[PDB]
Amino acid sequence: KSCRNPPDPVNGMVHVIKGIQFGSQIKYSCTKGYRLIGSSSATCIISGDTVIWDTETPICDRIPCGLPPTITNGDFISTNRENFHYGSVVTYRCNPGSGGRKVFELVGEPSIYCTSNDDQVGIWSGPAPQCI
Repeated sequence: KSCRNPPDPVNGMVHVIKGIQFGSQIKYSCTKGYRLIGSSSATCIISGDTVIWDTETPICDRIPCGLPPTITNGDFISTNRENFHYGSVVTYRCNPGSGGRKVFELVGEPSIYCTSNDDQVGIWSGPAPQCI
């Protein structure tokens, strides 16, 4: 039994060329700066009584970029501790331990921003730099 058919994204054509049935999946890309909330592909299944989509299709929302990546030393520098949507930036810095004395080094790119060009679903400019 075939599924309900995929919902239609704005400025988008169709999720699947052919494949709305149980054994078929609908794929969903997003406009840059947006990610998929749920699952970019869905597999058609039965809830019990009837055939519906497992994911019900993700909605492309602006990349929440929620809770910036953790750091080796201790969080990051930003005016807001927890992050809002895409375009945000935080700065990681490696910290003195006792006080004046340095105990840590940093990779070379301390400040990151949400750009989602990684193989991940949608993240920052990269993973948190580490104090190496």
